[PDB]
Amino acid sequence: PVSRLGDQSFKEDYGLTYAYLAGAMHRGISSAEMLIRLGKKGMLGFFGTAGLPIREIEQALISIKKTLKNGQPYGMNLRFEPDHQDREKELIDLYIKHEVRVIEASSYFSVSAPLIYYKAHQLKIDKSGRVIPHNRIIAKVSRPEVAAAFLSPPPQSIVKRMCQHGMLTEEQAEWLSRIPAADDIIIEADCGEQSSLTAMLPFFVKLRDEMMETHKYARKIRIGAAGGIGTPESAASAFLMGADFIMTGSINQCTVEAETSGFVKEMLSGTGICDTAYAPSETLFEFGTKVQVLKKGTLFPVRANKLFQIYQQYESLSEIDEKTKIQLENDYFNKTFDEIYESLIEKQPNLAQKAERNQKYKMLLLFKWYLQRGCLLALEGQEEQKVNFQVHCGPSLGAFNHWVKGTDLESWRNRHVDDIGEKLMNETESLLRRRLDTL
Amino acid sequence: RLGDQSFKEDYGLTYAYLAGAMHRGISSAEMLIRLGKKGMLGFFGTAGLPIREIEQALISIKKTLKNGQPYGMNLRFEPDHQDREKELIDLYIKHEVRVIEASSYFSVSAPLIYYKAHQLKIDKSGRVIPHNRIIAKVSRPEVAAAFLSPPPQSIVKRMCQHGMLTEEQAEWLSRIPAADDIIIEADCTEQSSLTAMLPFFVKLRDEMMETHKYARKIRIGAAGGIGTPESAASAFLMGADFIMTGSINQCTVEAETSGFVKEMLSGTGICDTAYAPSETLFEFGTKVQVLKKGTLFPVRANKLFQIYQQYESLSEIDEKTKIQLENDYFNKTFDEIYESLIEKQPNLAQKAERNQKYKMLLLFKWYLQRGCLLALEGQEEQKVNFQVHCGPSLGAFNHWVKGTDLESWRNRHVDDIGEKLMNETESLLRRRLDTLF
Ligand SMILES: Cc1cc2nc3c(=O)[nH]c(=O)nc-3n(C[C@H](O)[C@H](O)[C@H](O)COP(=O)(O)O)c2cc1C
Ligand SMILES: Cc1cc2nc3c(=O)[nH]c(=O)nc-3n(C[C@H](O)[C@H](O)[C@H](O)COP(=O)(O)O)c2cc1C
Repeated sequence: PVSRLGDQSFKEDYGLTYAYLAGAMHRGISSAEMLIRLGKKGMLGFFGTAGLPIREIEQALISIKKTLKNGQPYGMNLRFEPDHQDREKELIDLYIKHEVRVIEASSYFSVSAPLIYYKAHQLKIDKSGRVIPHNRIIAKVSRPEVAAAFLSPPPQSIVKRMCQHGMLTEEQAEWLSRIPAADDIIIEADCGEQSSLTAMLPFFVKLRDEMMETHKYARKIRIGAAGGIGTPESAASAFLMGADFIMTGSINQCTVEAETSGFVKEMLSGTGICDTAYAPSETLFEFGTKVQVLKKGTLFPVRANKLFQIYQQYESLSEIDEKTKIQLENDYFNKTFDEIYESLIEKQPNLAQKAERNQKYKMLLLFKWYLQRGCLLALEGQEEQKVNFQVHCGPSLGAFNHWVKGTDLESWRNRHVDDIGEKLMNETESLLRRRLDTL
Repeated sequence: RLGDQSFKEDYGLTYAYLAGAMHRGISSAEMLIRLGKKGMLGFFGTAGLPIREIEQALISIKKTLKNGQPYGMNLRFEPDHQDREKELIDLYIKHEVRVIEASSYFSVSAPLIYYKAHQLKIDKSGRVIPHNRIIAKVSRPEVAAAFLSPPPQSIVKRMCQHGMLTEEQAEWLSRIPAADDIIIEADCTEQSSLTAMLPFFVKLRDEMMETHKYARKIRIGAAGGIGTPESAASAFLMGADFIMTGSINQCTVEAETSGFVKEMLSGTGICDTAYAPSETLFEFGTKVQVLKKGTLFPVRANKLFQIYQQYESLSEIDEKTKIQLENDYFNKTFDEIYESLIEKQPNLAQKAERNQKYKMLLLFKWYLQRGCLLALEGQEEQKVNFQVHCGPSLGAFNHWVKGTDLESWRNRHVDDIGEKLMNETESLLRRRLDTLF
């Protein structure tokens, strides 16, 4: 029960017993059951909203609220998508409707009006003249300028715009300028971008300290650490560099709680440190955005990377040589270009106006569907098409597996998300105490 | 004071701090000299240099370091050219080099076994005492396993049949590991994470220790990402017996690289590096971390790899893109640059007319070589094509030294930056015991 790792103030404000968060996994892989189990142990999970329709997100919220009815910690992810700010306002209104008091903001480059509106809800000032937030944000960042934005107060450009539209009140807009754009930050390194936490984490920790003496807020902003945390040594290293809390993703996919196919959870059980690869990202494909995926038992990383090299080498979709055109339609997708396009015009016929106009966009959405298809096939059951499975994963799982090798935890069916976190947290504190003295 | 006590004694160090090699002599003789006087171990950058420049550097270091001061030599592995390896080990034995940094090896080789065998002996107590030592630089489990395990008896038995080893040296070599020590290298040419890798290799060393039961313990080093007191503190906390630093050392008075590059390097940040294709194993998608701030080299080098996988022939490149390579990337035509590579070897030009892929492969490999040479040169304004190897560690170091007099590369001395790094790492570990608890 000791749990002396991380910042004491962070645990109080979020209602935790351990300064341990479990990051989101898309399409509900970070399930309602996952959060429920973390909430009962005083740990903070984030529901995987990305990809899901509002129907499934709304259902997951009420499901959690009726089990977690004693102030237990739970949160929701909110992934930034550029042209879909219509859904951002909907999700924040839904989060305010279902009393979600913490969100994980990811893929943001700047703070937005819906994020400002979220923090503003039930915002108030105490008798002492200090701004007390009701709803909190933990921005997951990988770059200095983004971290800087979220550590700095919200842009007046947006706060003033919001008052003209009645979304904020002058009392709220003044209180928002006296607090950071996000309540806390997470530094992401090798998530399932590709920079090391060892070179990054000391910088962001100093940047937080710089922003603290500059803006002079009431309470401290806490810096989290994510990407590569799968063992007591990994977490101990993060905490030693100055992390106020830790965060894990890759491990949590290999548990009873996570919503992914059982074969995938079994493939995940036997992965090693060198069984991952950098594939192109679905959301920001054309810009060379990478995604770390599973390599053991799947051709998806090679096949996905091959689709990117052809997008850059050819401008039109029809300019692909006959020799290579046939292999994509037969074994990658298992469907021709025209029948794939016929299904994609069915949903959103609007985009077809752009596909007819621009031959690059026509090509782009076809290859983006291979990445979607791969993710969906991994989530499905009773399917022996493991060659196209896209399973987001990092070396941290491989490191975790190696650490648990020999114990009863080798099988995923004995891995409970709360007990793996509890063990990780307790061995980390045991190692720190030990290693520091054994100098 | 920090690290493994036995490692410092066997290599004659005051600090368990090594400085990795930097190709084409960038890890200069002067650097090794300055590190040797502070009780730190530097490895001379032999890669790319001809034997005359390596031989000259050796005698230069011996003329200055004769008080048993620590210095070593790098040795990379090239399968196409084994004679270069043989000659270098004979040169290292000629000039009394007692420690070597083995890189890009997948298996221990006859020249490495011959190196450890020189002046090898057994004490009165019946324990094998090595004269010449190897520190293998590995990034993979199977390679680390090989070097932790004793030398393959088949290479050792074949070496006896050719008179390279004796009957008693061959027995002594089987009772000791293939390399005296290991360095786990991550991120720096690989995509590996020191946080996920280091705990494994430390356990693998322990497994190999109880298995083979050698006399003396094998020490595990840590390289890739160490540019600050908390990076090193993290490595030492994960079980590193010593740490190694490369990117930071390139930005010091002692390193042999152009002053403009040292100025470029002084202002780099954590996000100012990029993964470009490697000179060696280019076709296989092997990556190399390079400088991004001020150079177009990472983009231009990566574009050449896309062109190689796209087409089959060098002449099949469309006219629009064919012209920009011959004028912006380099200042020679495809036929003209082929003439530049006549001097090195005519027999490889035979294979080029035979295979049209090999023809374009060696052309794109020269862009990478040209980029490296242009960075080393002075009076340079060809910054656009400079290939400067670097990692986020330099950016992290710069941010740590921001505000102090060490901000300029002229105020930075390789021994004092290492001394400070190690002094503050010690301080950080000791003080955080009281801080977090
Ligand atoms: C299956 C999977 C799905 C993920 N999906 C998302 C996502 O939708 N949103 C997000 O913010 N992070 C996502 N992540 C990243 C994690 O939340 C976490 O920050 C990261 O994996 C930490 O790195 P680690 O895996 O090395 O511990 C995902 C990770 C995995 C393994
Ligand atoms: C300029 C430069 C050149 C390098 N050349 C070599 C080389 O020839 N051989 C080698 O084994 N390592 C080489 N390295 C790797 C370093 O010796 C070292 O392993 C590593 O860079 C340490 O990590 P750091 O870059 O994060 O400080 C090079 C690194 C740099 C910065």
